[PDB]
Amino acid sequence: MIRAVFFDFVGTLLSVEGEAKTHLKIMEEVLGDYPLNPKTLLDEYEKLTREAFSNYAGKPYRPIRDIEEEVMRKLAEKYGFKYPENFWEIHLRMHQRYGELYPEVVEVLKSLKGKYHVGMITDSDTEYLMAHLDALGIKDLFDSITTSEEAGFFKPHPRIFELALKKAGVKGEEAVYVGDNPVKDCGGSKNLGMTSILLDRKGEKREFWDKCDFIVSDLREVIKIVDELN
Repeated sequence: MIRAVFFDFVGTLLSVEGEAKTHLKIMEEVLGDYPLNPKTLLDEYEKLTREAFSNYAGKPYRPIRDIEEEVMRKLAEKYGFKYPENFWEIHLRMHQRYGELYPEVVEVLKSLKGKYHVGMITDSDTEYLMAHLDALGIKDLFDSITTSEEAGFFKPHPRIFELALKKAGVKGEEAVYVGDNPVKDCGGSKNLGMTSILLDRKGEKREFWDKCDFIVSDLREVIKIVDELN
């Protein structure tokens, strides 16, 4: 029987369309009147941070702040604008103000609360994450929140999942993990015996659906799956 349901954060609860908008605001703030197209800078930032995170998958933890600052310093040098020294402060500020959760998130977390342990498992810098979840108003909807900084490794390393399972007092087989990346999320959670649910809102990752136990396009499908398993 499933006694716990765990969720990834960015791309699973936090809207992808919303972070794009948030990220565009950060770029515009960074640039000011500098004659570089902010959308061009955004596109470059996304790509370079995506590639950087990629190298760290499954490896010991390194502050995400450090990895993103590295990229931004490289881009300022590349385009000739000055790297803002308070970049990370800017980064947090924009996230708190323009972040948007997918429409059904609160409904789903609230419905599972009480029946199941509701947790979050995410590759994140802990302090920043807490400030971010607070601004979004959901920090308190979780029974546990586990980060790569706590575990000391990035998904799909098993230690991050093990720590989340231990905080909740459940074995892997009694837990579900909901994420949006088939290999890091479904692949990583499966190593602990957990049941994986892939969130693919636009059906864009069919090539990898076979890596996951279940695929959903809306988070409200999660409680139906849990009842069905129980």
